[PDB]
Amino acid sequence: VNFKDKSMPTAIEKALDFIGGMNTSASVPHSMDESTAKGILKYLHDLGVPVSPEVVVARGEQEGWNPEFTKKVAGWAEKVASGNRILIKNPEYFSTYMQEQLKELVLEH
Repeated sequence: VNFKDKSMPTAIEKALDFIGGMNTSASVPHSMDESTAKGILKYLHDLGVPVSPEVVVARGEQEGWNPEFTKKVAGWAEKVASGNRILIKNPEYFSTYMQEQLKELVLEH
């Protein structure tokens, strides 16, 4: 009994949560959240959902991200939407839990 009729699991917006992170104070020096973000982003692309760089900048302005980070992500989304591929600096950091989390929200959608 949730009472809320139906509702909708915000899968895509929870992906933004991973992109924004739990520490939004970062710009030039990003650690794992550069390549892991790419991993998640390319997973969406693999599912057939190529994100537009616009939605990154737009949501970045809304949630208050750092421009340098947003522009980098926009460059990734650029290539992602264009159908290109990017290099991951640390492939081990793409953990299964994050993937199956998004996957589960899309599944129940």
